[PDB]
Amino acid sequence: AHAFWSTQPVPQTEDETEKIVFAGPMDEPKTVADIPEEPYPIASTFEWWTPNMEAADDIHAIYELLRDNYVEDDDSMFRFNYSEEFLQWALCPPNYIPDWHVAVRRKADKKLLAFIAGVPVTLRMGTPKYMKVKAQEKGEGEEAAKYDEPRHICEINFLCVHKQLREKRLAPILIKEATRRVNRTNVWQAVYTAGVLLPTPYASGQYFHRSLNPEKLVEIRFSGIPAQYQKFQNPMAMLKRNYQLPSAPKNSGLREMKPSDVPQVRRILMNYLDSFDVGPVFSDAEISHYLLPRDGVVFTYVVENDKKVTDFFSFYRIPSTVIGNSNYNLLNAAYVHYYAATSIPLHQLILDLLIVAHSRGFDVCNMVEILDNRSFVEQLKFGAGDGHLRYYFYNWAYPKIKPSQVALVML
Ligand SMILES: CCCCCCCCCCCCCC(=O)SCCNC(=O)CCNC(=O)[C@H](O)C(C)(C)COP(=O)(O)OP(=O)(O)OC[C@H]1O[C@@H](n2cnc3c(N)ncnc32)[C@H](O)[C@@H]1OP(=O)(O)O
Ligand SMILES: CNCc1cccc(CN2CCOCC2)c1
Repeated sequence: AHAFWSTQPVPQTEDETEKIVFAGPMDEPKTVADIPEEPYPIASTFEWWTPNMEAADDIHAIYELLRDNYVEDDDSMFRFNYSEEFLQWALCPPNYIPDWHVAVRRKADKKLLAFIAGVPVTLRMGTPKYMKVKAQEKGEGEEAAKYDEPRHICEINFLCVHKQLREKRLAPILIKEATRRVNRTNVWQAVYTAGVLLPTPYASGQYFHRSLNPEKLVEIRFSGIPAQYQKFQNPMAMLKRNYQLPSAPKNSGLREMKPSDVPQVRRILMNYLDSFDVGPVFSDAEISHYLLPRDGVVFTYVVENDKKVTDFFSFYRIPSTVIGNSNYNLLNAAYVHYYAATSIPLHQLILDLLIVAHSRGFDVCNMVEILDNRSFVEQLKFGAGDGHLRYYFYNWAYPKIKPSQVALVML
């Protein structure tokens, strides 16, 4: 039973989702004028706050809330520690709407108690390929194609309630207020991801991890040692040897991305992403924002051949607080971001990603099995993790799809 989610325009069960054959909205059609102009009511001791996510001090406030209260693993060994610079990057893409960043503060002392963020994204979210085939068979192709045009929607992230305020039904109030503010800007769908199972995902993928600093990963109990290593006189020396990487990239003409690369990177990325059922559409400004290198935040390299960009990869940094081990403060993780290969096999491109991340002091490389991430798991010694990432839409019926049909990376 879901006292809140049962009231929302989402499919309610897996059985319902199994029956969906066309992409389209769930809710009654509404207009901006129908939506309350006033913020959703909240208790008198609380106030709504719209942070300025280009004021250093407001970013710092959000940073502290998330550092102390955001997502942990299931054993509460690690907690995400997104940096202030990362938050500015993630929250302020081109044409972001400041009003979509929603906070709750205690009115008396302005202590930040809760947060949710929305940013604009242009998303292809029309009926998936396998369902369009069925629609053709049945003479229903017009209906199946109705919502094929890329849609300007909201991407929700960073929902967080302070630990001291948990289980008090604040999350539904945050979600309702974010929904109101987005609806007041004539936007009616959202996309979001979560580790937890909610009604009702359109896709779900396992996490994968590639050890870069295995001695540290084992120390902090991120990683275990296969029982088979006990056949060796020295399990750990063998483990280090297993995960060893070259000191320098192998692809000649790999270099960091620069601003003049933007249009070529846009073209090769967009050509690649268009093959997936669900995926973002990026302008030059959005390619520049999401992919140009930013120290400590995002790292992007291109393969240039004959003065042409033919391949690229990107990764972003999210460290996590190591909660229970006093020997290390942080786990330094690199996450596979967008990429495109046209000249070399993907495993050869992504090896250089691992090389660069290792050289820069990263402990592990993480990803979900979206895109063609499965195509280099075995060659590059990624192992499946405990975690999954579930993909959701708000106010959008969508047939179930494999995670290898999803091309949207979520930070
Ligand atoms: C058109 C525009 C639309 C815009 C909005 C689109 C929708 C966006 C939706 C948000 C996408 C976020 C994407 C991310 O950021 S995923 C990351 C979520 N954040 C964390 O996990 C951080 C650590 N945890 C917390 O801060 C709290 O435990 C949270 C805030 C998660 C819940 O707070 P609390 O534990 O104090 O509980 P409550 O009593 O206040 O509320 C209980 C209700 O909340 C439902 N719940 C629990 N977890 C989630 C979850 N991750 N997404 C959606 N709903 C969730 C739960 O089923 C229950 O509803 P119901 O079962 O009774 O029905
Ligand atoms: C994509 N945005 C970050 C994210 C948010 C919520 C949940 C997750 C995935 N969890 C992490 C903890 O270990 C279990 C899996 C990731």
